[PDB]
Amino acid sequence: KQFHLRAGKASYVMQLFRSGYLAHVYWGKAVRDVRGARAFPRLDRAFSPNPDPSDRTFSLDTLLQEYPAYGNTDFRAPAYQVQLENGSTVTDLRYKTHRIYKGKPRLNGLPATYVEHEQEAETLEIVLGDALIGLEVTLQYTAYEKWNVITRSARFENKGGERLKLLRALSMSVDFPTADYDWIHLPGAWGRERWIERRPLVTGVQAAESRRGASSHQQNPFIALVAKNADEHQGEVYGFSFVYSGNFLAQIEVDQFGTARVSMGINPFDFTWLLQPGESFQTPEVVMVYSDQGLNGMSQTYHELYRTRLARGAFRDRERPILINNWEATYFDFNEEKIVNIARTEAELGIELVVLDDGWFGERDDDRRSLGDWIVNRRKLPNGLDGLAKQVNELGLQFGLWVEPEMVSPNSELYRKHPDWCLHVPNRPRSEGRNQLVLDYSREDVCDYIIETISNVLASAPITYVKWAMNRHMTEIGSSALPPERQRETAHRYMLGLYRVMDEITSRFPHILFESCSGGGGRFDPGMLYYMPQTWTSDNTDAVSRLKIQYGTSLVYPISAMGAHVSAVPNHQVGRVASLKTRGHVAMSGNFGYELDITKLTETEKQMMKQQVAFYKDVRRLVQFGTFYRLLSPFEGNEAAWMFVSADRSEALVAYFRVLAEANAPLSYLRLKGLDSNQDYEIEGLGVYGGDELMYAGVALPYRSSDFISMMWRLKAV
Amino acid sequence: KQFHLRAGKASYVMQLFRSGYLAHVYWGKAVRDVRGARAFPRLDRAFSPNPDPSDRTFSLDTLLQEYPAYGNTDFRAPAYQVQLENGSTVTDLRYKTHRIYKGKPRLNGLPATYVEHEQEAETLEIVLGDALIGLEVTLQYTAYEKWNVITRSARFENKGGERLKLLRALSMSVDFPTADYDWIHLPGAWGRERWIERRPLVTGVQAAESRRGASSHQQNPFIALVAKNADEHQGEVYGFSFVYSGNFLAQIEVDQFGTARVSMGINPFDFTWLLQPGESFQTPEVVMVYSDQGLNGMSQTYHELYRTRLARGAFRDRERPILINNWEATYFDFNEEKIVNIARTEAELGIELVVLDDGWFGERDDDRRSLGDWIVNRRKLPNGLDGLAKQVNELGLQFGLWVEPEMVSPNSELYRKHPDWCLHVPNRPRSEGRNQLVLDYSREDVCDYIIETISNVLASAPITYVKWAMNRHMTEIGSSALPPERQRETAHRYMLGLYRVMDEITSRFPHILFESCSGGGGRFDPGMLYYMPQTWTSDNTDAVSRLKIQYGTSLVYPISAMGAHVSAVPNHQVGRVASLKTRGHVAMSGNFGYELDITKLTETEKQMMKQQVAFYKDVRRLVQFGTFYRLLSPFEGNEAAWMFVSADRSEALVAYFRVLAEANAPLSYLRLKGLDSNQDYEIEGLGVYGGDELMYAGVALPYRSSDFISMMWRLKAV
Amino acid sequence: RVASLKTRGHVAMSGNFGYELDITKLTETEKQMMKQQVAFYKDVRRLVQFGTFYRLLSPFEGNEAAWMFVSADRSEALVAYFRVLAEANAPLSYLRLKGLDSNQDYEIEGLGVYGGDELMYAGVALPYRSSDFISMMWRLKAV
Amino acid sequence: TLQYTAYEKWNVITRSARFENKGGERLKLLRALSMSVDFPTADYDWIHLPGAWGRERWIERRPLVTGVQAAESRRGASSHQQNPFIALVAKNADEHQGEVYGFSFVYSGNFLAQIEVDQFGTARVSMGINPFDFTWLLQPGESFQT
Ligand SMILES: OC[C@H]1O[C@H](OC[C@H]2O[C@H](OC[C@H]3O[C@H](O[C@]4(CO)O[C@H](CO)[C@@H](O)[C@@H]4O)[C@H](O)[C@@H](O)[C@@H]3O)[C@H](O)[C@@H](O)[C@H]2O)[C@H](O)[C@@H](O)[C@H]1O
Ligand SMILES: OC[C@H]1O[C@H](OC[C@H]2O[C@H](OC[C@H]3O[C@H](O[C@]4(CO)O[C@H](CO)[C@@H](O)[C@@H]4O)[C@H](O)[C@@H](O)[C@@H]3O)[C@H](O)[C@@H](O)[C@H]2O)[C@H](O)[C@@H](O)[C@H]1O
Repeated sequence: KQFHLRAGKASYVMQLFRSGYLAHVYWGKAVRDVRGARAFPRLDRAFSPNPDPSDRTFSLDTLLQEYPAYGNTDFRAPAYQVQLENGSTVTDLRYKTHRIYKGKPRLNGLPATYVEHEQEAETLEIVLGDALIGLEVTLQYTAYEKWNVITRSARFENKGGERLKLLRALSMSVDFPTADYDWIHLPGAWGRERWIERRPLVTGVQAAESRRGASSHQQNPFIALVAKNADEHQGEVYGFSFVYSGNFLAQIEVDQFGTARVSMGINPFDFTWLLQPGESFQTPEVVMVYSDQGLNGMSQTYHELYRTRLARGAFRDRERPILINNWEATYFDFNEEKIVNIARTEAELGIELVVLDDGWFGERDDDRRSLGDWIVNRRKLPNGLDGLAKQVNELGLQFGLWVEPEMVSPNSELYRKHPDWCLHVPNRPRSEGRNQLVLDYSREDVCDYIIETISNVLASAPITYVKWAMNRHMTEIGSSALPPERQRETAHRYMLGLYRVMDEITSRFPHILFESCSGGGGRFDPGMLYYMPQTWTSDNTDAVSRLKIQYGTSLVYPISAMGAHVSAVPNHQVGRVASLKTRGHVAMSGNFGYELDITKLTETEKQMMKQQVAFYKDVRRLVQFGTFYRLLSPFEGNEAAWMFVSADRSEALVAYFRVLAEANAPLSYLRLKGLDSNQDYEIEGLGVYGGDELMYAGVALPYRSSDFISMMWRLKAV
Repeated sequence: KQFHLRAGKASYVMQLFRSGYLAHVYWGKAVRDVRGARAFPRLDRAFSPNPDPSDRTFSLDTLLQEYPAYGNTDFRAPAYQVQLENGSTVTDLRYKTHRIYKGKPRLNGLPATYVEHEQEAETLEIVLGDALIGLEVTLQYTAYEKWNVITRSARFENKGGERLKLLRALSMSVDFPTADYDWIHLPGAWGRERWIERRPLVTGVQAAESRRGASSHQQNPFIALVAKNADEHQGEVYGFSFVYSGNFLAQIEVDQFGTARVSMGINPFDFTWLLQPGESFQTPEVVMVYSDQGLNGMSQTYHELYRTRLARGAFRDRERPILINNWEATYFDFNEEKIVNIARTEAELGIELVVLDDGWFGERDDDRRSLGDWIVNRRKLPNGLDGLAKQVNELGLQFGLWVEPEMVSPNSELYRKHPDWCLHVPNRPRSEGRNQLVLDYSREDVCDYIIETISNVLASAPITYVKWAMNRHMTEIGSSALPPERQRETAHRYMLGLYRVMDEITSRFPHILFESCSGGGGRFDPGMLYYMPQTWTSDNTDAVSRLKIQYGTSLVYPISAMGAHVSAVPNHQVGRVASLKTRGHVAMSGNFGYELDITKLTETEKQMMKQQVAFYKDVRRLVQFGTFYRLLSPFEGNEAAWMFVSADRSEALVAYFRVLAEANAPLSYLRLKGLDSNQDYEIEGLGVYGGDELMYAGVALPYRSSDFISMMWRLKAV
Repeated sequence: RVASLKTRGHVAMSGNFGYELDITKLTETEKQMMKQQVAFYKDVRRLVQFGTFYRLLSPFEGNEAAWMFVSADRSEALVAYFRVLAEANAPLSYLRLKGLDSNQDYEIEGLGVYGGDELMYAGVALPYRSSDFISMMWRLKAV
Repeated sequence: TLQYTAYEKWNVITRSARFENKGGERLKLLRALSMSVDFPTADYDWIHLPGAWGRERWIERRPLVTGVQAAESRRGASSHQQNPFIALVAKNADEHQGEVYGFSFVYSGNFLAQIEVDQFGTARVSMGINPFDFTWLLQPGESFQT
């Protein structure tokens, strides 16, 4: 029996082998039929034991599997591992049956790529079963018709009479025949998230993971296998993106025979899951992309898929408003009068949205208290939230609010009433990060409280924007409402709760723009994008550092979700002094916004602020919804460049950046990509040059001095 | 509160920080005192939570530890992880006390590097403690006086009143300040063990491990951090060697802040350990070596340390006998008459030891039966063990035997008597590798049985040599004599059992040479070297393939234990045709031996073989106990070269190898290393060349044709 | 260097085929395959000498070397593979083809009818073999 | 006279120069290369075919240095040591993709295949008869074709 999935211009082929063994066959460019050219020569490998003594050529250590297990002759890292009551970890999944149907189903309490019409995707569910122990494992495969997308997840189910403990439950696993690849992941830190790191494969185990209860800044939930000569514009690329916002494991393993075991899912470290007879377990899905157009072709497939078939709400296809935030502007020292007097100026500038940041609730005068008491501070806001938001609305401005519902501070009224509502473990010191603690979302009561509490606050004023923040990673992980056996499920149940929490709140308010946040992109993952159509990219608002941040972030996530604000100089994070033009152009390459005190800006800068805003709305459709091409990498040199191309290839916008200036520098030229060569384009300020000329010859950049310069070009057909 | 350890020309520094926290400070070249030049600037790192709310600059995520834990603000991979009865994994280790005494102690039921005199080393034991659960962890540190050797291990003990479950118990952990290193491990397979692979570090986790219940050919228990510009003769090298023969994990992880956490110990995968109140668990040690003399300098301290302070018995410093094996010669088709008629010819050649291989016991006519019944087959050996061994003795040759006591075959009388004596799990198919099963060494009865049985077989004949084999990796790992809770200790208790059996047999018989074996070097680890002073390197007896194996193998393990035998052509593994000169030269570079059908060689080859034997006995003192220098790597080109130098640098032996012949090839030169420059040396057959010249200028190679060529040179002082 | 007549033949077959050795020292067995080699070349001589040439694997970059010849009308193709040094317990190798019509099927003699797209995008597996200096020949023709 | 030819079916541009003394004085050619082209950038690898007898034309790809790298023959023949062919290739260009600029010399004697990178990152690619130990006298009225 042969399973052949057609995903866009790609094919994912699988096959049943022997007595119900599931084997991998091929993943790559679209094929009409696999007649077995890649073949399958069986060999008796030394020290590779056999489940069938009559055949020495068959061993699980040497078989390409789709959902492999450890204990029975296979020694590579398994996709799953379960503990029985007798203590054994030996499992034997065999083929039971399978089903094929149009469309895409939702996963229980989990975010996933969706479909609006049956024609959009096709689903294959292969149900495997361990007859002896009565374990049922359902493998989910989905193939979109327009994109090279295969989404993979597994559903566990206890159909036996014994209790089962899940020690490992990864979302997917695939064995590549060879290992002649480089691998790309997105490491980083706070203020410098998601730097692109390409490394050659080592014979052994290399992996990216997070043990912080979040996708984290340190390791983004994404890995990708790339051909040795694959570049930014060409070459075969095999991407793996995890739709999950908690602990994850992105692991690649090369064995003795040069095969590459790529596995991805929830991090098995500090993780167990008890399955009582009758219960089931659903894993988040992993979106896999194949592409022959290099990293650009791969990213563009992720962009359209994530923007149109992962992002939700009414804003999924709507242009995002240019906003101004008061965080870096005023911090904690502010009041009602100080916010309203400048709102008039911002209206004249063309700003469409004003956002109130941290400091509006309880006694939020510092970062050491009041997290959890979501009541308006009469001290700075006499008329409160309702008075301010409605005052702003009649000025022609929308209103936005900042929240951090996942946090509880020691010095807070809710904590003195409920000290055991947080994530903690008995008789252990409750450590603090930024002097706050994380509440227990595994509880139904707190979730029902949190969904209800913030909803009334958000509905007590005409609000059209919400910024959900999270400035802490979980420590002393444990739950009081969970038994000693289950407790280790809290990390996942926390995420399951928040997924449920956001799902109800976002449903109650279809009129509100939701933007996830976590000290920047601490949870910039496909999981949060499903519930909130955009994310605050990075706390580092320096134009130069942002080049590295946005270029790396654009590898997986669409421009539409890429939050970018213009800040003041010298920057509060680095201290770098950059011009407002370049600082603008960098932020203009994402969801454009502002975050600085206008009262300290001069009329020259103030007038230029007017110039920037009016310019962006003309190209907002192009930047946020157009085809994105990366040209020059800031990771590979002194320059950085990218462009946006319209769907009909009639409009294009090009951005160029060079950081360090050198005296008597050589003349540079820039070759752009993705335009119609058979058409002519008019570059503003230069002339009408042929599209083919632009691709094959390129455009020369004007010689400039000074550090951190930028350039922008608008291209239109004739 | 400063721990300063001096090991030879190196220093290992530690410090107590605040309320009893153990921190790493420095490891490298010797310093008199660390007054804090490397310093320790504290910083408030974002998303790094604090156990002390008053100090935001204090976090376990940003401080270099010696034995870190997860759960309390540290998010990196911990050195250990304990499961409480309530299920939590949160531990809080604090400083209790410490003690310092001369010498080096032995580990409970475990092999370790030893000392013959008190003056050789000093040990520091730091007792750590978790007051709440009453858990005490004793950290062991050892400093040799003559070598740059650091061995580390930990002793766990439940000194509380509750039961504790070990999820992870690694032997050691060290946090490096920077990550500007390459990392080298020893991957491979059957027929190609321990290839040296150097790769640049990736930002995340890279690791080499084995889940096969053995050291395995796939991943050798050794990791090493090397400087980016470190070479074979110079540069800083940080080696990590594990004295263990079972499951292991050699993991290095670099975090967001460019620090390098090197951890090594028993593989936590498929491993748990129950500690009832009062009992203790001791982990094997990891020997770390520092060297500024490149890879050679690292190996040389490792070589003499392992031969003199790890290998045991009375043969530890004795010259190894030139042996001949009948495996590749006759395999299973042999009898008493067939060996004695050839015993006369082999006696004339100068062989010091003749070994009888697999096929002598039970019904070993195939490789699918008779494993476990260690009784002589009277049909193939009429006069039995007493008759045969005494027959060869009067010819002036010693006699040796092949055994695989850790094995049991389905087709054996021992299996029909005890079917539940093997590794198995309830109601699960018992998979076979090479049609055999692994015995349960976790059981005390099976251990007591095996020790007495094989010893008596070994005492039923005048035997002075034994080759212990292991030709299968464990499957369906579990034990019937262990409770549902402990079961996962089977992998470890097997090794504890195996360590005990060898411990008793090697003690009862100090007059017998023991050589470990496992389809080559499947267990070429310091653990086996402690009980058996040498190991059969690889089944691949091809001269060229062995060049790759031995060069990689010599990196960690001494030359004296490096088995090298001459085989027939075409080679039984690859099919490569090499000259007897070349086949000799490669085998002459290790523990010399023979393994081929003498009946098929012409008179010319027999006499040249005699010369090969005669040539080796002249230099066997030099190669096996001298200082070893690697010259040319077969991994870096078409050539391979190494040398042996006497302790007083008065005698030297040079070996050169070139694999592929090229027409009109350029003139090659070879520069030697490790000799005393102030003396002149006379090269046999050429002349007396200056010691300084051969090292700095080098020696020209004569041009010759044909593939797989070799040359050998003897150097002696004047 | 000592190489088999198959490989020494196959390598010479990648150009205008010819011989240069003492034939009197060759056995009759080698002589008959020699006749087969000559007959083999003239069948693809139009293809080899006038067809499109594709380099696959470089002997300068590793232990392998491979190339192929493709007809002008994309209906016929000939593939050559070479491996120099043999290693025990070697990993399975596969070969990705180029220059074929993906929308058409090809008949490789002795193997089967595989899709043209499959040959380029998935590639063809090589049988595990021992000994040094080996060679293989593949004939591809449309249907 | 600079000669340029463009084939219709192939991507072939052939370049050569024709010298002619149309004056009344005698002229000495110290160098008469066949062609020369200045590339705007020098972000390329360069491929030539060095070797020897019994090992002719091995492919050697090296990154460009800021200065002069060149392959030539002073043996009166194309020689086994350096084959009369050089090519500029993109950094990520392989056997199947990438922009490649090849330069082949139709000559069997002394040759010079030279690439020069200046201070401003431009690439001077020149090819023709090796000017070393080579001169050409042009009496009034005669001509020289390279
Ligand atoms: O609460 C609103 C805010 O929340 C998200 O980001 C918060 C993010 O940044 C924080 O830094 C602010 C602070 O940093 C500096 O101060 C210290 C030391 O004095 O530096 C440490 C960080 O490196 C920080 O812990 C210390 O406070 C700086 O001096 C000062 O000017 C700044 O005000 C904080 O570090 C961190 O925990 C995070 O919470 C969200 O991304 C924002 O949009 C916004 O909503
Ligand atoms: O018995 C003593 C022996 O034990 C150790 O080596 C065992 C190790 O190597 C074995 O190879 C010998 C075997 O190989 C061939 O057999 C097959 C097919 O016929 O080839 C496969 C190898 O990948 C093997 O699985 C098949 O049996 C071949 O016929 C012939 O050369 C030999 O009969 C065996 O292959 C493997 O399973 C392992 O068990 C120890 O290393 C030796 O020193 C020696 O003591």
